[PDB]
Amino acid sequence: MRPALYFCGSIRGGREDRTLYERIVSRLRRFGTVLTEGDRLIHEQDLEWLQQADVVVAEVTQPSLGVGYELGRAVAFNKRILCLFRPQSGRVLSAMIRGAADGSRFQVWDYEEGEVEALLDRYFE
Amino acid sequence: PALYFCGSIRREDRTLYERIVSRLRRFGTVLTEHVAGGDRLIHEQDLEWLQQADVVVAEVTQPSLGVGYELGRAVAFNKRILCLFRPQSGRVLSAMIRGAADGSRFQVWDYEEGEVEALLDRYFE
Ligand SMILES: O=C(O)c1ccc2c(c1)CN(Cc1csc(N3C[C@@H]4C[C@@H](CN(c5ccccc5)C4)C3)n1)CC2
Ligand SMILES: O=C(O)c1ccc2c(c1)CN(Cc1csc(N3C[C@@H]4C[C@@H](CN(c5ccccc5)C4)C3)n1)CC2
Ligand SMILES: [Cl-]
Repeated sequence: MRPALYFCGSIRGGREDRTLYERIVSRLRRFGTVLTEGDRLIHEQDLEWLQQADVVVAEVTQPSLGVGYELGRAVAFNKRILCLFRPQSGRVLSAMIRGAADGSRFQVWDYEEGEVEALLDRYFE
Repeated sequence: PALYFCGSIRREDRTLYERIVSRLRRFGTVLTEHVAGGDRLIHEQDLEWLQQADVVVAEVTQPSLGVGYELGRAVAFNKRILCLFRPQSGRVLSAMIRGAADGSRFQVWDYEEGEVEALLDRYFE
């Protein structure tokens, strides 16, 4: 059985954010199966993918109620979670996400655009 | 009835949060106005307020990982939730929040700034 990996990022992410999302998702395929590969239907199916994940990887650089909501549901589902944040964006990460980290099943890793594949190789090995 | 309020930590939204809290005081104790690193302290205090609440009121106009996270945790705790969104902002509310609504235990209400007080009366009576 392959590990089930759930990726989440903002639907409002820009061109830079979306290039990094594709780079994270491409690298995730090496370590397991990426589950993703009206509004009520999106909510229900997203929660079903999330419930079936072994690991949740969230890119939390861009503020998002949807990503935050997925992280809150993921914690209550007892999921192992890795949050990836780019301090080069000029933003400060929400105290709720940074404060949810416990250094083990909820980690928040700051990163520079260039090292994302190397940080993902390290986390998943 | 113990009431929990949340809004984005990131002007016109900040004065609205004060009016919302003042109006909620008329219906019950607002837990969120009464009082490991700093982020973890904010997370833990916020979760203590959230677990003690009977009703969760969230201002969801500004995209926020923190507000979304609180809403995710609130749903999992089976809390009664009211989300307030201002369509005048020009934003499209996240599908995760709009899709979480069931018209009963979780409701999302579009409102106009001047009429927020009336909407809270209609909900709490
Ligand atoms: O920001 C919001 O308010 C929001 C609202 C709804 C959802 C999310 C975020 C994220 N959820 C998890 C998820 C799965 S794949 C993924 N990304 C991130 C970006 C780009 C691309 C496709 N995404 C997507 C996929 C399906 C439905 C909607 C958006 C959005 C890859 N994110 C899905 C539902
Ligand atoms: O958007 C974020 O990433 C974010 C990060 C952290 C928290 C929130 C949001 C919201 N939580 C709920 C809460 C309680 S009183 C409240 N509001 C909303 C605004 C203005 C004012 C003071 N707030 C506040 C109060 C205590 C601690 C921190 C911020 C923030 C009144 N919101 C608290 C923690
Ligand atoms: Cl946690």
